Amino acid sequence: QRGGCLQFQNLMYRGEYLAGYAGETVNLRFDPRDITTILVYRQENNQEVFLTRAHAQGLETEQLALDEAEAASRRLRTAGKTI
DNA sequence: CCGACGACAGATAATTTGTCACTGTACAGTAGAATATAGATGCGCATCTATATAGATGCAAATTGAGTGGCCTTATTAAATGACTTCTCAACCAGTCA
Repeated sequence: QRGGCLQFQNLMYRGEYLAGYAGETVNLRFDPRDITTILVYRQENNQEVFLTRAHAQGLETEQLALDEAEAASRRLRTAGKTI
């Protein structure tokens, strides 16, 4: 998205050098223990090329695990269904 | 004895439904409006028509005044009245008488 943003687990990620690829599709890889930095790849002829690191925005400093981001999302969905 | 088909039971992905996360896209002053036409209706102005004449003229009775034409006893006498005409109208000398 414009400015080099990606959306993963309802968080917004800003790529370090990603803004030249706005409107392009990319693929991405993450360690479930810490999703605060995500690794973005261009898909190509039978091969993925590493493009940038990307960082989570608007979250707390403490490192965010994948299950914790699901937890925040399902708690928020439960409030929406309640209200 | 060997092979094929049906009953009953058991396990399984396709189908449908639900939930969840990421996303393309509209919100951005804006199509009711412009421009022909036919077709019917109404007001105005002209262009006839048909009726209505009173004045003038011709004519034909109806007197109306003004003409014209046709038909008629007469002679004597007398009186009366009214007229006309004619004629006439000297002057002194000579012879008686109381």
